[PDB]
Amino acid sequence: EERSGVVPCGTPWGQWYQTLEEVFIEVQVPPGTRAQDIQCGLQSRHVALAVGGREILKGKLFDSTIADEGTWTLEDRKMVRIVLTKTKRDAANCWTSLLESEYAADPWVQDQMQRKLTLERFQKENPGFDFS
Amino acid sequence: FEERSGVVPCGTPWGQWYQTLEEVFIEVQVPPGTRAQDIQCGLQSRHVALAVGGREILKGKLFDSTIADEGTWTLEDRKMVRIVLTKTKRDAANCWTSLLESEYAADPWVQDQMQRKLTLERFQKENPGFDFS
Repeated sequence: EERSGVVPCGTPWGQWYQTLEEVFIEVQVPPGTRAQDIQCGLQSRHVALAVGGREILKGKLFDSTIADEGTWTLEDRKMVRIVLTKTKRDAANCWTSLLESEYAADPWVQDQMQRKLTLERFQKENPGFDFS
Repeated sequence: FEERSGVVPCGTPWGQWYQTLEEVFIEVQVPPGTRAQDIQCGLQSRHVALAVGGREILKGKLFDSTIADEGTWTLEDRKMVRIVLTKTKRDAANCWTSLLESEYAADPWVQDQMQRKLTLERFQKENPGFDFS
């Protein structure tokens, strides 16, 4: 719910995203991973994570962080993922809520979702252009 | 989640949903001991229903119509390590363009989405009296 409108960057092991104040790194691990199987060092400008001895992520951070405040936690995140195919699939078929009268996006999240769909359509209609 | 770049979620009490031009995605957190056998899920053109271990989690009329025979549900193990870092510099102008100095960069559009959310977060913080819904 604090989740609404957060923009992730996908990576091979998960994703990261940010807020004005923090940077979030979500790393998928095997389902039998235990807290005891994690080695994670968080320094002002560097991070390192190894799971069951296998290095997953290690390097120099894009910018500096306050080392003492860094946290890591192992979370159980089992989920049912449902994927539906829209009958109508134009950028103007941007759903503003999941159900008719529930799970509405606030106006800003609606704007973000519309923008992404406009961009998807633009990229589809202009396959020749490079967007990176 | 590399197709996940720039997908914009709406959080809910049980998880989140999001969309693309063609599909709608519903991610529902379930207890870690949940098994496929514990799931009852009906996906109709304009209605959905999900119950886990006999407990109804989601049920209602969809915002718009979907192609019923193409709807899918899958149970996924999603254990994760979540790391939270505190930026030394916390202005909307300290929008990170990659996670590491030379790796995990956002493409230009995702960078723009990220910057827009930070500008907005900042706008909301500097104007607490305005209602943003």
